[PDB]
Parts: sequence; structure tokens; C-alpha cells
Amino acid sequence: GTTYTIFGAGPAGLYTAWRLVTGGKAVAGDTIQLYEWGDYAFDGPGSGTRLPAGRIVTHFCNDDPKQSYIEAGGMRFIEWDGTKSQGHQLVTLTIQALGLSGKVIDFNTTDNPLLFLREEHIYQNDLATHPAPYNTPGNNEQPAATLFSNISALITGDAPVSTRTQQCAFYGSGRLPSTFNSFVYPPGSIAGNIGYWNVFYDQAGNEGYEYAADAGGYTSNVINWNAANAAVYNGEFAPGGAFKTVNGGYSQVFVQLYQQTLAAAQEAGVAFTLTQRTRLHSVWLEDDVVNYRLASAENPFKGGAVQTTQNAFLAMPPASLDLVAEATRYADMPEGTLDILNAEGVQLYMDGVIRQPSMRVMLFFDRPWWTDADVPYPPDLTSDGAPNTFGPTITDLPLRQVYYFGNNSDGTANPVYGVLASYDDMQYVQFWQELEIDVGERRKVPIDQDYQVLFGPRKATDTMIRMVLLELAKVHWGDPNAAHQIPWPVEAIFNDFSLNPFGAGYHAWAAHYDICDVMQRIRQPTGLVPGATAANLFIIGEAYSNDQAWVEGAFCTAESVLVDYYGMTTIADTTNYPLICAC
Amino acid sequence: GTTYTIFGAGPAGLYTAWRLVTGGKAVAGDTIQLYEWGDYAFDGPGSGTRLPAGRIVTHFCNDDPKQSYIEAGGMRFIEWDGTKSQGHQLVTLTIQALGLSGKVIDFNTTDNPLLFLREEHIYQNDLATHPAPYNTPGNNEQPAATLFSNISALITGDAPVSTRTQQCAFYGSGRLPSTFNSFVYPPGSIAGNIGYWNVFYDQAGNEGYEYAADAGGYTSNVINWNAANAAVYNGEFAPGGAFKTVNGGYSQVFVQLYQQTLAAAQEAGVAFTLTQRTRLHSVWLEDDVVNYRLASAENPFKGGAVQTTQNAFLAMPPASLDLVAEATRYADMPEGTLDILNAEGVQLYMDGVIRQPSMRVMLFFDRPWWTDADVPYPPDLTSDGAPNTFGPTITDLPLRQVYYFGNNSDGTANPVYGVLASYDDMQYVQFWQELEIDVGERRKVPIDQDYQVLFGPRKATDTMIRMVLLELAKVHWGDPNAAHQIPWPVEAIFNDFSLNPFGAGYHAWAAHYDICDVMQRIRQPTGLVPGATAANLFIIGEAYSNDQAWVEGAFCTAESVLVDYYGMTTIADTTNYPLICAC
Ligand SMILES: Cc1cc2nc3c(=O)[nH]c(=O)nc-3n(C[C@H](O)[C@H](O)[C@H](O)COP(=O)(O)OP(=O)(O)OC[C@H]3O[C@@H](n4cnc5c(N)ncnc54)[C@H](O)[C@@H]3O)c2cc1C
Ligand SMILES: Cc1cc2nc3c(=O)[nH]c(=O)nc-3n(C[C@H](O)[C@H](O)[C@H](O)COP(=O)(O)OP(=O)(O)OC[C@H]3O[C@@H](n4cnc5c(N)ncnc54)[C@H](O)[C@@H]3O)c2cc1C
Ligand SMILES: N[C@@H](CCCC[NH3+])C(=O)O
Ligand SMILES: N[C@@H](CCCC[NH3+])C(=O)O
Repeated sequence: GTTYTIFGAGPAGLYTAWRLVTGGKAVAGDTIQLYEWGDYAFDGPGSGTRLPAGRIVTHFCNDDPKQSYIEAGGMRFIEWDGTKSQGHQLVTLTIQALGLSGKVIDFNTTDNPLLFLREEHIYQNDLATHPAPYNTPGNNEQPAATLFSNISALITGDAPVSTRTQQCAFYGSGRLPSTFNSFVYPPGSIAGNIGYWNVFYDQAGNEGYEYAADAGGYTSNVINWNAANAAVYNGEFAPGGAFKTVNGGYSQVFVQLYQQTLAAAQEAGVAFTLTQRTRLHSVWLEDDVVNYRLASAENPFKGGAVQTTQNAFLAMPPASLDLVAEATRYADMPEGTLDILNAEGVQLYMDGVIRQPSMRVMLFFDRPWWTDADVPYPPDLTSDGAPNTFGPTITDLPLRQVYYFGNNSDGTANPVYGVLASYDDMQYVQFWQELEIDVGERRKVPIDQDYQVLFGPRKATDTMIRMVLLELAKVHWGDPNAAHQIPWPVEAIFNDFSLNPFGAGYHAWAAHYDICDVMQRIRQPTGLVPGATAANLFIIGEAYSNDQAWVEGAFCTAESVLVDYYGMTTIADTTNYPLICAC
Repeated sequence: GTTYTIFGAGPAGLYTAWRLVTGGKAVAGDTIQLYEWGDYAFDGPGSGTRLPAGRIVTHFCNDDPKQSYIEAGGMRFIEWDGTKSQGHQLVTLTIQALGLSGKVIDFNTTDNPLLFLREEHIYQNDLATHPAPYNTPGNNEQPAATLFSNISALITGDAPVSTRTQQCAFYGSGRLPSTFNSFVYPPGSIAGNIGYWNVFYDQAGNEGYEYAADAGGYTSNVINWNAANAAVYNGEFAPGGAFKTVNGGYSQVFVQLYQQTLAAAQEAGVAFTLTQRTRLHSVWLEDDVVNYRLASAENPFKGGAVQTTQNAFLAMPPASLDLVAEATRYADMPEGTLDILNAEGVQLYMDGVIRQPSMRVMLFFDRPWWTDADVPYPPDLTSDGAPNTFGPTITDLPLRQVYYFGNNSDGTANPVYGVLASYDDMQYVQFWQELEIDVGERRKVPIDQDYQVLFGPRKATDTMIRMVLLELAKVHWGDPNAAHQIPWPVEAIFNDFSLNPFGAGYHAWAAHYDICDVMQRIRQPTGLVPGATAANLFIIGEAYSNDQAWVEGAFCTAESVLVDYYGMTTIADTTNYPLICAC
């Protein structure tokens, strides 16, 4: 039979194993071996240290599956709309296939977020009469979205940028229009060779950029990423659609991928196993044969016996690839081998994304204190439309965004009310990291060896809780001393995605890359080594996808490999929806 | 005889060799072997790719030693005052011993810097007339220095913090006063377990922090480093003294260390060799015996045969130590060895500093355009503190500070006029890095393999030059369209210190560390490993010193090792000058 070896039981790896079995590529007698460094709870309460999988982690208050929860990783999806060809098609199809469509609910955001900017409190609808305190004439009386759309249109000009295919084409062929007005960037410049922040800064000045970075929505990415992709993903014609979540958490999707793959494997006679607490240590090729070593979670740097497979999936992000590549980079490898991850073209293409650090603080309260009548600046979570919403509130602080989940349980547990506090960006990673150790304690774990998110959300220190409460007091009262009015959380925990093995909350395409060429060619890295024998060793996950903010991109890269390198029939309608960009 | 093996011919490694020979520790029949990854010009024109050494690099315009220059790395020092016992003692003694004291000149800074903040132009002397555009009442009418001094006093209370000894003791034992007024931090908290930015932000709010970060002097430092050390180094009572530089460049210190060591070694019968384009690849211990491999610069990841020495100095910063540790971390090491750099206590103490990325753009103009009579906001380089000065101009832009060196040429007929543009901090690294590749081109070198500073200042792209001129136009004209008024530079080059092998402009002691214990014990890392045989393997350099901004710290740690582990008589008077903190 045929053995399929998957390293990483995150979304991409789990989706791959589920498609191989349910799509009927793995037949009776075949083997699927999934290896996961972490110890996720696939088999109910007590079967792991946190719910699955990777950067998706639903966290229930007190670890009570009947309680309110906060998504401590990825939190929402965009429902596929086939009449518009927009939304997370594989996520929507997979939820339906797993029998979970009945649990899909709206994730509603306020039309009138509170903005806390340079010590001013401005509800977004009021900007026409209370201009934002940024020296950016015109733009400061409009939501930041108006400035995003304006900058996008200065970059895209008259180019069609409405469909997914047109957007893909702009990544490679998009040029600044003949009308581009700049001292720095000539008209006709290749937009994919421009940094988004660099050109936003050129066109709107530091105050226009800072206003957009401080007051913009969650989904508009202002880091210095590929300007071609940034323009089409932040503009008027950016992909959109209805935001949804899975009632009871996103993690159940990954529990069901695993359990349904195992039930289908039993019916098909396929040997499907998950081996947790076990990492890929090193990988290399001998012609088409993938050689690899495993390491235990207890001793992650020491490899075991050399194993072989004809089919290997590296279902793991850049920082995780880096740790595997480090294990052979400096080694004296066997004669006739190819140290594939350290080949020059593979290392170059792996740098086709930049990294954004993220930290999430999850706080449960015994009452929804933010709704009290005497709160000076409450979040506007009701009407402004009709349904109830989760916020956010948006600020120029380290605590850059707040979501208010409240009691999102089925109502049978003792009511707790959840708040998600978001810290992001290179600017702030060093700010938040020192809050992770108690003020009475020295650091004990070397930072690059603290695999905190891999194990599960970590108890918030008293310093971290107090800092969050200070920032929420400034947001909702305008007085740091009001932190005394906020009740102490009944539970507070954090996920710091900058730590290994994740090394990032998010990846974004880099400037000075041909995005489509990286998306196409990085998946089978032997293609980036001139003269190499093809091998079925693949790189999959959201990082080198066309949907980097989303589980969708993990599923799409995995699907693209099954289609292109295993000849499988896709479950998607790709007519108007390329899984990854073509060049 | 006795062999001394030094890895890294930066300031620390060169100083070590010089002291070993000129102090008479190495005697006739001994050997000193220095290995350097780079290829520095120690022997005049044609002898390397840039002037020595490490993060000190004088850059002459057009590679003309008679032209104006700009320090493309470290630029100034504090002259030792033995009467007050204040300043950079070893740097001053070394310049004197090398015969370079007659090249020492004042490095003067304006007492009335131009501030460009949130699109407003304010000369610092006029903040009473035109308050800084930050919502920080009182603080915004005073120089940022006042706020720095106020915060330091809130942290230090009545603790004496004027002497090196007392500053060292504050790192380990210093506590917030009983009067500390904070929601986040209790009175009496250990200041060394607090992040400086965390507590600044707590006490002064985001607008007070942002004003200090944007408008503070060059030496001011708001990163989230150890609050005990930050309070005593940012306070009214920070280490002071008269700022100087070496006319003709700081690099000639390092040329002269090498040449004079070689001459002295030849007179003494010591074999002194510098082998460049050759790096330490891997290091480990067998009892007291230092085992190592070298790699060529051409093939930096492939080690040669195992070599041994009894005396080894790792004269290289954290990111450089990290690359050497990576080469054994994942290896199956020989029987009876100690993989010293990957020992738990060594890895923990190596994380006792955080890193600050820095980028320097050096621009030479054919005329001092900033002095022209029609310039709306010229720098006040002439009068206010009596003699002429180099600036700076201070801004809230990515281009955070400007220095104006002008014509410092020594005998050209066609002098040029130099400008130093500084970009720093984790916030901006991704902003400046995309300017490093031409707008017509894709990236070609993997970012972690682009050893740019090692080679030498790189030609600025046209996009980088235009960005700097745009920022200088906004600063000096308040009109981005005035960029057309600035003459195109004769030469523009950059040094990005975030790149390997440096991985930082600067290191700063971290929160949640006992600074003194790390300073003392990291130097001989076998002392951090229970059961290990002691070995003469040392870690030296600025990063784990008590003078992290400065060459002084490289010399002090190197001096401390020669005194503590080789029984050498110090050249310093340590009466009021501990080389490193004592515990
Ligand atoms: C703060 C945050 C918010 C998000 N919000 C959303 C959202 O609202 N909706 C959404 O759809 N997406 C969201 N995402 C993105 C989503 O989390 C990712 O797209 C998705 O988790 C990517 O899946 P992946 O399988 O590619 O990688 P990962 O989730 O990173 O999984 C990789 C797996 O590989 C394992 N691994 C690593 N190294 C090894 C090794 N050597 N051997 C074996 N196993 C290894 C890891 O432990 C992990 O389990 C968010 C992400 C973050 C961080
Ligand atoms: C922007 C900037 C401004 C500064 N301003 C000042 C200032 O005004 N005044 C001042 O006094 N100081 C200043 N400094 C600091 C000064 O540059 C440093 O303190 C000093 O260079 C540190 O010397 P070092 O020997 O510890 O390390 P480095 O200068 O980093 O030298 C280490 C050496 O080790 C080599 N190396 C690395 N890995 C290996 C390997 N595996 N094998 C062999 N060799 C290896 C490197 O190539 C390098 O030559 C500044 C620094 C920067 C970046
Ligand atoms: N995926 C993140 C942010 C959205 C980014 C979209 N560009 C979340 O919804 O939690
Ligand atoms: N080395 C700097 C001092 C500050 C460095 C730390 N950011 C100088 O030239 O004065």
C-alpha cells in the first residue's frame, strides 16, 4: 500500500488527512500517519492540554465545556456565497460535510465602534462633528475605511480588482497608474515591489498612516507587506462577505475532522493514526525518497532513527519550518542527499512572507460591567442596525482592539461574560512579553523554548491583568483610576503567538516577490532546486496561501496539493475561485 | 607555549589580543590566533571590503580617505574625567596608549533641537510658546528630558543612583518607593522585574510615553528594557561626561589595535595571526578542552575538521552566539562532550538582554543645503550652546533623528557635506527593509543570509534616497513637494544592523533578570552548568556589559575576563569604576 506522512495536526494537516480518506485517494491497505508536536484534546475532556488545533483554540472558562468561551486563536469565518463567488468556500463546504452547518451563527460587529485615540473618545459615527486628533486634513472627519479605499484606488487606478482572479493578476502585473503622484514612486512602478506602509506613508503622510493604523478595522492589514496585495485586500473591492462563527467554538471543526477521518478510515480499511507529543526533527531527500527523524516533546532537539516515506506534508508555518531546517543546515549530510529546506531557492521563497506577532488576553467576568448605565463610554453593542454585536472598540494603545463576547454559552452554566483584548505588531511585542512573568519572579525558560501556545492558554499574571484593566478603564471611563470600578476577572489567560513554534500571529506576502510564483512553486520545494529529482514533499498551511488571515488559506493550499500532485478531484467550485493564484 | 584563540575581531576581540601582548600575559613562544567572519581593511587600501571593526565603521565618501566621512556604526565616546571618575575609562586610556589622543575632537549637540512632531515644527526652546501636540498636560510644554527625569525619580525614590556601584546595586535590590502610585505595580516591587516602557506607560499614559519616545534626545531609550537599569540610565543622574569623537574616524582605533598588537607581538616573540573570511562554525567542550570547527565565509554553514584549544574567547554578540549554538543544538554530539552554548543556564542567561534594531543611512551632498537662507526650518547648529554642533533634529517619523556632519574632510579639493539619518526600533524594521531592494527587482538573498554590515555600507537604492529626501523635505520645509529642492546626494549608503550576524543595533538588559548575576557569570559559561568541568571559554562584548551603548562595554567585559581569569593587572583605576557590576 501507500503511506502518507503528515507533520503538523493543525488545520492544514487535519484537512489533508480528511480529504485523503473521504475523497478516496487512500484505499484499503494504505496508511496516513499524522505527527503533532503538541498534545491537543481530540478525544474529549482530559485527552490533551487544550482543544485542537494549532493557532485555532477555543478556550472555555474553567475548561468547562458548558461554559462561555473566548476564541484564544482564530475566531470567525466568512460564509461562502456562490452567487457572488466570495467567502471561505472550503471552510463552508467542510463545516457542511462534517454535519456542523446547524451550529453556524452570525458574528456581528458594531457599525459604530468606540475609537479611543490620543486620549479622545469618539464613536466612529461622530467623526463628521468630532474630528479624530490626527493632523490629516479631510481624512480625520471620515472613518479610516475611506482613507484605506482612497489609497487602494491611488495604487490600482483603472485596473480591474473585483474578482479573486483579477486580484491574483494584480499581484504580478499590477502597476501604479500613469497618474500616480509621488516624489518616491514613479508612475508605472511594479506594485508588488513596493511596501504597503512605505507607499501609504508617501501618499498620506505619517499622520494619515497613523490614523489608518490606529482607527482602522480588524481585517485591513497596514504592516509593510506587498503593496499590490495590500491595495486589493484593503480597497473598496476587497473580498468580503458575511462573518459567521461556529456556536460552541471553531475548535470543534478540528475535533470533527480528526474523529470523522478516523471513523471513515475504519470503514475504508485505511490505517489513520495521530502520534502526539512527537515532532518532525529533521527532513531531507535521497532522490524521491523523503528521509526524516522524529523527536519527543520532552527532548525536542534530539532525533531518533532515520525513517523514510514517499509522501510527506509539512503542514506547519514558517517559524516551524525554520526549526526543522536548523537541524540540517549545519550538518554533514549523507552522500547523494538533498538538504531540501536549506536549498537557496527554498530559503528565498520561504522569505516571501513577513511575520506579524500577536498576543491575545482572554478575560471572563462575573457581570457585563461594560454595560452598566454609569460607564462614561460603553461599547455600542446593541442596535445601530438591529442585532446585538461583539464590538469591537478600537484604540491607539498597546491594547489595540477589544471584543465583548459576554455570555456565549447555551445559558445552563453559571453566567460568565468574556472579553478579548488584542495586542499586535512588531512595535508592541516587547511591551507585552514582560507582562508574562510575575513581578516577583525572574525569567526561568529561554524565550525561544517557551512553547506556550502549543501547551495552551497560560494563566495571566497579576501585572498582566492589572495592565488590561488600566487600559480598559482609560477606554471606557477616560480615567486610569476607574480600573478600581472593574471587577476582577474570574479567569484570565493569554496566548502569545510570537513564541515558537508559531513565531507569528499572521503572515503577509512580502514586497519584492512574485506572489503567484511563490504560491505555486513553494508547495513542492524540489521544483525550486534546479536539476533535483521531484519528490512528494510539500509545504502547506495558511502562510503561503491566498487567504493568509484565515483557516481558508490552510485548506486551500492543502487542497491545491491534493489536486495538482495527487490528481484528486476538488470539492470546491474553482470556476471563479482559484485555490491559489495562477501566474 | 600557550595558545589564545579569539573568535571575532570586533572591538572586544581586538582589545583582548592587544592587552594579552602589550600587558605581557602572552610571552615569547606563545600564540594568539584571531578568526573573523568578515574581511576588514586592517592593512590600508585594498586589504579588505570596509574599515574595521564589527559595528564600528567609518565610511569615507567615494572610498576617498581625504574626503568627508560619516560614522556608519558607533560614532562618539565620553572622555574619562579621573577627577570626578566619570566617562569611558578604557576607551580613553586605549586611545591615549595607541597614540591617537591628538585626533580627539568635541562632539557637540544643539541645546535647541528642531522637533518635527505630528506635522508641527517646534524648536525645543519654544515649547512654552507652542506646546508639543501630545495630550500630556504640563509635560508637553517642557523638553522630553524633564519627563524622563520625573519618571526615573518616581522609580528610584530616595535610593542613591549617582555612582556605578550604587547603580549596579539598584539593578539587583532596587524597589519602587512606598509612595509609588500605581494600579499595576505595588509599592516595593523589584524594579528589575518591571519593563521600563510598561511602567513609563502606567505612570505617564500613552501620550506621555509617545512624547518621550518621539521627542527625547538620541541617547534616550524607551524600549521595554529592565526598569531598574532604565531608570538610572534615563534619569537626571544618568552617566555623563564630555562627548568626543576621533577625527578621521573611530575605525582608526581598531586599525591601530591590530597593527600595534602585530608589531608588539613581533618584538615579544608571540605568534599573532588574524585569519579573516573564516568564522567559528561550532563549539563544545571535552573536560577543559575547547573543541571547535571553522567555516569559510564562502560556505559558512559547513564546518571543517575538529580543532582544539585551551583558551577561547567568543567576542561576538547574542545573534552571533545564536548562529554558533544552532550548529550543535540538533546534533548527536560525541561521547563525553558538553554542548556548552545550548546548556539550559547558558541559554537562559543569553536571553538576559533584548535587542533593538537600527538602520543608518549616510548621505553626502555637494553643498550644506540645510544652511541655505530660504530653508523654512533650518537646524540650529550655530549658537544657543555657544560653539557649532552636529544636531540632532528629532522627529516622530520613521526617520527619527538627523545629524549634520558637514565637511569633515582632510585635504580633498572638492569636499562634500554629510548627513546621518537614523531609523530604529522594532516598530520600523519592516518599514526600512523593503527600501533596501530596488523597486524594479525581486529579493534575491534570503534575509537571514544577507550579511550586509559585515561586508560594508551598501549603496542606497533610488527608492531609499527619495524616501529620505521626502522626510528631510517635510522636516526642513514642511512641504513634501520641497523634496525637489534638495540636491541629489553625491553618495548614499546604508547599514542595517538588524541583519545577521549582528541581529541588533543595540542590546539592553531585560526585565526579570538579576543583571549583576548575568554580567558576572555569563562570561565563563561553564559556571552556569552544574557538574561541568571549568574551561577557559569566555563570552565578551558590549551585550552583557554595564556599558551596552558603547565600545566601553566591549572593552570592560574583555578587561574583566583578563583580570578575573588570567590574573592580569588592569590598566584602569577601578576605585570609582567597577569594570562590571559586583555581586
Ligand atoms: C490571533 C489569531 C486570530 C485568528 N483569527 C482567525 C479567524 O478569525 N478565523 C480564521 O479562519 N483564522 C484565523 N486565524 C488564522 C488561523 O489560526 C490559521 O490560518 C490556521 O490556524 C493555520 O493553520 P495551519 O495548519 O496552516 O497552521 P497552524 O495552525 O500553525 O498549525 C501548525 C501545526 O504544526 C505543528 N507543528 C509545528 N512544528 C512541528 C513539527 N516540527 N512537527 C510536528 N508538528 C509541528 C504545530 O504545533 C501546529 O499544531 C487567526 C490566527 C491568529 C493567530
Ligand atoms: C548604530 C550604532 C551606533 C553606535 N554608536 C556608538 C557610539 O556612538 N559609540 C560607541 O562607543 N559605541 C557605539 N555603538 C556600539 C558599538 O558599535 C559596539 O559596542 C561595539 O561594536 C561592540 O563590540 P563587540 O566586539 O562586542 O561586537 P561587534 O562590533 O558586534 O563585533 C563582533 C565581531 O564578531 C564577528 N563574528 C560574529 N560571528 C562570528 C563567528 N561565528 N566567527 C567569527 N567572527 C564572528 C563579527 O563579524 C564582528 O566582527 C553603536 C552601535 C551601533 C549599531
Ligand atoms: N483573521 C483575524 C483578522 C482578520 C484579518 C483579515 N484581513 C480575525 O478575524 O480574528
Ligand atoms: N551609543 C549612543 C547612545 C545610545 C545607544 C542606545 N540606543 C550614542 O552614540 O551616544
